[PDB]
Amino acid sequence: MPHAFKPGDLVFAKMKGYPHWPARIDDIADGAVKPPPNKYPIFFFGTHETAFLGPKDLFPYDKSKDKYGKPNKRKGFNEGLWEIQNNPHASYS
Repeated sequence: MPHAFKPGDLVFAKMKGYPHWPARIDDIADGAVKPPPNKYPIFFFGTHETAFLGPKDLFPYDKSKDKYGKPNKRKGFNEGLWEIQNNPHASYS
């Protein structure tokens, strides 16, 4: 069965005025800003941006990749698809 979201989960994260985007749940580093309550830190593949998102905006990857894992023209997108398929636990420093 399903559990709660945890650092390392792979997902597609929806944000207003964007397509479902390759993304991961991040850990919080020591000293680093916590997310609001009930939100998680979301690291977007390709663009390398962060955001703070509740589950209603989080589609787990395996289930969803057939729907949302397709090329898109937006900046970062197709890099992002590469990352989540090929090295999704990497350090993108």
